[PDB]
Amino acid sequence: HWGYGKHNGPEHWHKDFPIAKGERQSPVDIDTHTAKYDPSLKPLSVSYDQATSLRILNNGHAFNVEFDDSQDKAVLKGGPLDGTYRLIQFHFHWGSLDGQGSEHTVDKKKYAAELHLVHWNTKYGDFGKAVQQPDGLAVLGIFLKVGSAKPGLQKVVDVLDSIKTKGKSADFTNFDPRGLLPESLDYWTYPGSLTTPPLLECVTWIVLKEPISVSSEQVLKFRKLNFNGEGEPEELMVDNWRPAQPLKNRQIKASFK
Repeated sequence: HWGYGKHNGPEHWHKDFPIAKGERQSPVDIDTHTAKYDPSLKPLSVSYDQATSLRILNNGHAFNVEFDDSQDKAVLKGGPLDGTYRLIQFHFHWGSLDGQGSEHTVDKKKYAAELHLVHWNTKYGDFGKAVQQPDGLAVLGIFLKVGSAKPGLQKVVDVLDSIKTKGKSADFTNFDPRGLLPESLDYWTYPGSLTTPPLLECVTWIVLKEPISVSSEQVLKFRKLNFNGEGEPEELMVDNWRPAQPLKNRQIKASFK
């Protein structure tokens, strides 16, 4: 099955998921000189005060922080979006070294990691229905650079030792995702896809301009996770990013001048 190695990584995914070669794949390189300012775009509304995290999971690719999405508790609206999108999970992509790890790039610059906050359009009732629609998901993408520690990340880092290997989960209640956001909500937006199989072309991407800072020690803990299951040969969970895909017939729009 799919992964990030030489024999199962991104260049192979098209054989089981032919949309990998589709017209609206993600991630992409954001060329800052050609993204146009769109004064028609709104400020993004991120309303995470009532978010209810439940659990953290090592799914063998990354780890997922899961939320209760059975009510409008943690929602994204505004920006480029019509209607209301409910938070279901967040996860990260990261590198073996600080010079790689992000999925999106900015003028070909790779960040050390990228955080994806995944939200589904409430008009489709559930996540599984949403991913079948071109406007089903909104993903907030946030770059990570290595510098100062991010205090709001430490609770996640703390728990990783308990979910080392594929299939392990742990209770992860009362975690506040607001502590993962940068100061500014300036963004770029474009239509794309999930960045892991099944690569469905159901996402409005909202990529924040301002990265967050995390410490080297925080990142290093991500790189101690394992892609393998318990008692199998150790293969460090690093370099779990898909490279940039062709932009094709798309425009990237900027919320800011």
